[PDB]
Amino acid sequence: MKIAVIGQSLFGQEVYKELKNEGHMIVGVFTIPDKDGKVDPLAIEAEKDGVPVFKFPRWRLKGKAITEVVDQYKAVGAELNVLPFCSQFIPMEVIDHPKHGSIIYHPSLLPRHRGASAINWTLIHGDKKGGFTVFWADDGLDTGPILLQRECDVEPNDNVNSIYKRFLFPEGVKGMVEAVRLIATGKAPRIKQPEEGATYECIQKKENSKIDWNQPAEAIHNWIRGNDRVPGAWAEIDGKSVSFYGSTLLENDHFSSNGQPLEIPGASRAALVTKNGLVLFGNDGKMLLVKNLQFEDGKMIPGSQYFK
Repeated sequence: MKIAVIGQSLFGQEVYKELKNEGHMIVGVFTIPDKDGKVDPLAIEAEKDGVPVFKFPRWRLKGKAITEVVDQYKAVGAELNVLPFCSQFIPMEVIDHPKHGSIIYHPSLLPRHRGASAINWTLIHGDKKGGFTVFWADDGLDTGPILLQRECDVEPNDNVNSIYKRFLFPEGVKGMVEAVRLIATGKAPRIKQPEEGATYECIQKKENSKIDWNQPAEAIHNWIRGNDRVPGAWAEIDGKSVSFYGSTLLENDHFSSNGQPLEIPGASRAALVTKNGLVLFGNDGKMLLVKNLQFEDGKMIPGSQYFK
């Protein structure tokens, strides 16, 4: 069938490629502008294939849909919109335009974790199960009826990147293809999302990913891994903002106290720079180990080398 892809990133690129190779006519690709030496991966791939590529900075202005962008969208005549990681607000005029409406990939077990940082909050809350949902867009925020869903186990030391790469990305592409297949054969369902279990969490930016040290080590570990790599959990250390990556909870080594004491403002207790990384303490006195640190200038550095 005729499909418009509205999204961005590698995931968008992969969904576009698999849908095209399934035999679907991609009539248009709607993604983000270059910024600015960098073209979005979905834009690159579609352009290679001679598919119309649109780079709208925005779809609406002062709450109202922008007519130019809506008409340009409608010109390609999609019978279905597919939205893999759309970071822009898409007007319901576009959403409802095609024959089959629009479907959206969302990396949580809806109705849990509605909102654009679902993966982060899956880990921040320490969920044991995670996964993705493909759902039909309605006017709400990730509230639309479910087409399909897929589950995976969350690992104790999963960060955003690892759960994404192990399951959410590759199984997500497969799930998007299967969903379009179900729509094409005419048997895709619409399961109204249940009320119970529904949550929303805020979008994770640098501005709101600052570490609260007054928590158990397990909560701090979850916060750090739940923002690793993006946007990066951070705290102040000796004057400057430092991001923490590659966390794991520890057991019983004592501690080995062979490490070098590192004062961290607000921390329950001074940290330890050890040969294996930065040992941090929660308010329960329990430890986590951070592998890497990054400073204001994106300079990444192993935790073990803070002083060295």
